[PDB]
Amino acid sequence: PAGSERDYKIAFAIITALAFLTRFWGISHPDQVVFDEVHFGKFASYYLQRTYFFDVHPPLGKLLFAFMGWLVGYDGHFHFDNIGDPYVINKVPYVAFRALPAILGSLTVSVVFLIMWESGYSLPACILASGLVLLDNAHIGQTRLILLDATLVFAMACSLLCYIKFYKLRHEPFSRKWWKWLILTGFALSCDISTKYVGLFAFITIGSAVCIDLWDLLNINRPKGALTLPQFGKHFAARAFGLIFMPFMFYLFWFQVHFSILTRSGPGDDFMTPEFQETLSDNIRKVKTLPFLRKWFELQRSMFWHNNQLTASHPYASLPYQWPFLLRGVSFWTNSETRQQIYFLGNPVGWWIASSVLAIYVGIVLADQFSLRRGIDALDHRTRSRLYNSTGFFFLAWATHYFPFFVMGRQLFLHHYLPAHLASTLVTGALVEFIFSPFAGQSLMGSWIATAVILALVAWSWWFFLPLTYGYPGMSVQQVLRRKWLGYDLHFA
Amino acid sequence: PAGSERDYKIAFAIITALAFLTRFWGISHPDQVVFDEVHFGKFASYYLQRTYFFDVHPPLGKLLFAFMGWLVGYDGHFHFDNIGDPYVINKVPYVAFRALPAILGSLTVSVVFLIMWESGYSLPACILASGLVLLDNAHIGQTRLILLDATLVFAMACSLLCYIKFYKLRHEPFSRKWWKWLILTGFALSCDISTKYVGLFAFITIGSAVCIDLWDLLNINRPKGALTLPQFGKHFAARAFGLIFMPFMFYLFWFQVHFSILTRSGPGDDFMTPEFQETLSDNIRKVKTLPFLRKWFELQRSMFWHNNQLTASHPYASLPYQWPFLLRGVSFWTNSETRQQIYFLGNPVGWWIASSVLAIYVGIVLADQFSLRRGIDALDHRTRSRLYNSTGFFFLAWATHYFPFFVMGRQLFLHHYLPAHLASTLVTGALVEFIFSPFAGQSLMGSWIATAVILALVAWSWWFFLPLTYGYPGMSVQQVLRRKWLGYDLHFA
Ligand SMILES: CC/C(C)=C\CC/C(C)=C\CC/C(C)=C\CC/C(C)=C\CC/C(C)=C/CC[C@H](C)CCOP(=O)(O)O[C@@H]1O[C@H](CO)[C@@H](O)[C@H](O)[C@@H]1O
Ligand SMILES: CC/C(C)=C\CC/C(C)=C\CC/C(C)=C\CC/C(C)=C\CC/C(C)=C/CC[C@H](C)CCOP(=O)(O)O[C@@H]1O[C@H](CO)[C@@H](O)[C@H](O)[C@@H]1O
Ligand SMILES: CC/C(C)=C\CC/C(C)=C\CC/C(C)=C\CC/C(C)=C\CC/C(C)=C\CC/C(C)=C\CC/C(C)=C/CC[C@H](C)CCOP(=O)(O)O
Ligand SMILES: CC/C(C)=C\CC/C(C)=C\CC/C(C)=C\CC/C(C)=C\CC/C(C)=C\CC/C(C)=C\CC/C(C)=C/CC[C@H](C)CCOP(=O)(O)O
Repeated sequence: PAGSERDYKIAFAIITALAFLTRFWGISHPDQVVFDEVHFGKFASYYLQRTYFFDVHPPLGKLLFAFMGWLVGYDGHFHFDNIGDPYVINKVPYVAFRALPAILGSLTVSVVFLIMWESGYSLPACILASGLVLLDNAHIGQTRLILLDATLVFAMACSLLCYIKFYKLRHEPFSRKWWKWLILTGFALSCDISTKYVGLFAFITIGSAVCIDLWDLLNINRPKGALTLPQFGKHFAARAFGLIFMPFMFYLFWFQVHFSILTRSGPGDDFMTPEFQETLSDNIRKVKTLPFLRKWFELQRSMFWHNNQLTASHPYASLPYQWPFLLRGVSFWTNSETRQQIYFLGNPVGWWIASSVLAIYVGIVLADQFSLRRGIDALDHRTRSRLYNSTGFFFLAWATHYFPFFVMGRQLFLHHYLPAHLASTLVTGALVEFIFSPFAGQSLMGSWIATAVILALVAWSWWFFLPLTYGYPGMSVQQVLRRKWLGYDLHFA
Repeated sequence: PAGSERDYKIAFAIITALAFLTRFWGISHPDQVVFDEVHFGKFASYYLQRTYFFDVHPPLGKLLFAFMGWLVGYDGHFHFDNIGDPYVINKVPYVAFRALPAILGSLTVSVVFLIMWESGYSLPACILASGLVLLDNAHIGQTRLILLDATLVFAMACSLLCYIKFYKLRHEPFSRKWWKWLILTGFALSCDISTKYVGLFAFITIGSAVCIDLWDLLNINRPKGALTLPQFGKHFAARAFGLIFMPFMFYLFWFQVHFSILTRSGPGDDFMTPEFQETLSDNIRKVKTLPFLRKWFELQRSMFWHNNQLTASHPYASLPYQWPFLLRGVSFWTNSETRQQIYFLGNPVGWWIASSVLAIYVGIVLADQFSLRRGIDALDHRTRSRLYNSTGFFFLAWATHYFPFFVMGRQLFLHHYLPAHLASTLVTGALVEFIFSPFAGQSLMGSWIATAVILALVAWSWWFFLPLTYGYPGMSVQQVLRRKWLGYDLHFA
């Protein structure tokens, strides 16, 4: 083919259209309460009736679900109670609830394409990364239900894109665009941490990327001039204000909204001290008013303590070492009359290729450093910097979203690897531009064939496991056997 | 005072004498089976009657206990069964069993002094490190029982000393002394890993110290000449042979001894496949012979699998974050008639000072690097290199023996921090030579007063908690209250 801005735009539009198609196709088929739709639907409904409740997660995801429900006009009283009850016979708009994660997943694919486009890679690399995210069964299966992991993944991708936009403005510090993208990176990180607490890992990524930059900004002998200590102080203050203080303010604002919406007694009042019982205006009596900081501190301590002790066992808990190569998958919902399972797992071909390319990138960096120690360059200036500045950045994200799961010893599931795997899909694309590289990009035919073959193979693998992702077509017993690759408990054999 | 080789020798002799005094004083007082003397005494006895058994730990520690028992001549049939039965009314030499860990603890204090002496520090620094190890209640309490953690700590200290000896010979590579100390470092690491599997962490330390060295040996532009690739290949081959292959050979040799000693049926035969039942010569019948590698592989796989699933709950399991500052301690043995407890905990003053000095060293390194980035040296060549080569090495050991406990999520106890705390006692001494430094060592009076004050305070703290370490003097209820500093469950209040 060829390469031009028009081709970039055409590819981006097609990728976004196919993302919206795949995430929304058959979104209402399970039409029943599924693996963890129970809790989050309960909390979204409690938001709608303004009755107070208690949860261990930060509120923003359930606020988004409640906003989607409120937009339709549903208030109702169908607070979910058990896995396996029909939504349609209860006059509840579950499709409206499920449309938000689908929109966020489609926007996640678009943001992946935007990250690869903004970093400066060629069209085949952006297409490959966006297609690996597009044709992934785990991302599709997570953006299908009432689950707040899609919001987490979208916020992490948005933070990566915002920081890439901001870093390219390093030549015009303290300008309007500079401050705008700094604040936007902070806001994306704030949303990421206000969805789930594991979003803190994104703060590590953008943290590390900042620190290195600050180190580069602290060198007294650097090619781009030198900064006096007050100027570096201004830079550090700007980073701290835009990346630490604004995220905390947005987090606090989301709890302020949570407290303002909930002004009625409900299930979860007893977790608070009697003054908080007094301030809920127990209805369906006198009510007091407390300062916001006191209520926030009490709720935060209680939430941390309950997350420290209130753990419910699940048979499909996984360990971090099983994630990058898909050694085991989780099952969400199944009924025996139609022989339909919704067993949640990634795309085995895509995940294996992405992890293998992670290993190849590690080996390439090691070989380049070893050759440099001998005094051999072997890399152009442009191809070195990118491989350490852009691709390395992506490899940073993966690491910062994968390794911290070994330190945590509570229950973890495969979907916890969805953010990190996202970054894995980026380096892959970069490494296809790298090894098959002859603005110099004449005869991208090599990378074009590489990405075409890899994406066709991943597409075949996604087509193979598509029923298990959707659960619409009832599959025969021998067809269930064909999906038993690495010991997947499909329980229909 | 003054400084000279005679003063070094006098201090070393006094430190060793006091170590042997403190570790052996009242060694037979508990005169009863205690917290984990059960299992290890059982296995040492089974070694003595040559009856086969199964354990999850590598055999070397129980081989040492069985050798100590065999030296006296005891064979008997007193395989331990429950916590809290009298040794003396059963004609068993428990004092002989307990003398080995006491000897190893005294030698550990001596080896700490030797490490500080060989590295080049002044007398007050060596005295401070050796005294912090000497006046530590946790090290004393671990080298008191039939427990194989003292062997682990002694082997780690010996590996550190052996590698310091070897590295000083870097100017005469491939000589007899060079190879001798390389093999000795490998053998010390082999003993460390053949006692308990956590000894692998020492392989990290000496691993890292080697890697940096190899990096320095790989630089094509380095002050001390340049090595062609074959010469660096010879260096890497020597490191791999002395640090990887010899340790594995010694580990295999210890299993060979274990298999040769055990040629009778016993408790633990059923964990093996029927061929291994056939090779045990079931007595108290035909017996076959298997190749050693097959038996070793079967036993190793079974041991790993049982350690992966066979966990027994304990009420005093701790987490790594509680260790450096002694937030909680474990109780081993107690009887209510004499009001005697043997609650195991470190020396709070010594541990707090050691951890605080770890933090101070981190801050000092950070400040030095930050000042260097501005282009300010602020450190002499001699004082820089030491702080990064010797003291840093010690800080490496601590890290490599502490952080890997967060990755592991099984049950961990406070004694697991005994190796790492050892390295913490080294940096402390170094930092007392560092900050109070005016061969230039005129007027060490500052460091002399510093170490005198710190060691007097630690000695008072050790005297305060000495009954809880020994359990000989029955303490009153109000005296139990005085030891309730950071919430220690003494259960005699
Ligand atoms: C086990 C260890 C292993 C295997 C791997 C370790 C991980 C590794 C390798 C690295 C860790 C991560 C690293 C190093 C950095 C992450 C954070 C950083 C530094 C940045 C954040 C990412 C981020 C937005 C990077 C921005 C990159 C954008 C696309 C650059 C825009 O083009 P741009 O003009 O600057 O290119 C060049 O600009 C030069 C100007 O000077 C010029 O000279 C050249 O001609 C050329 O124009
Ligand atoms: C969060 C991060 C923080 C806070 C800390 C990070 C950890 C840090 C700071 C460091 C990590 C560990 C490091 C850097 C190294 C560990 C392993 C290494 C390199 C060695 C193993 C330890 C080890 C046996 C070191 C041996 C040191 C012996 C005592 C040196 C003997 O005296 P010697 O003549 O060589 O001194 C000088 O020899 C020069 C010759 O050139 C000469 O010029 C000088 O005049 C002067 O005679
Ligand atoms: C001086 C700075 C330097 C050197 C350089 C500049 C660095 C820079 C400019 C930016 C990044 C700075 C860095 C490295 C960190 C900053 C983030 C931080 C510590 C705070 C800011 C984040 C916030 C706005 C709110 C944090 C919420 C609070 C209050 C607590 C959370 C507790 C968490 C998150 C517990 C994680 C486990 C979780 C329980 C598992 C369950 O999991 P789940 O809920 O999913 O089931
Ligand atoms: C190429 C090399 C480079 C780059 C540079 C040169 C590096 C160099 C020269 C030296 C060091 C090399 C390094 C970094 C590692 C080498 C060690 C290694 C992996 C093997 C050698 C060690 C052996 C002789 C035997 C190992 C026993 C075996 C077979 C398995 C054990 C399993 C372990 C240990 C499981 C740890 C958890 C434990 C279960 C907790 C329970 O705990 P507990 O039992 O206490 O209750």
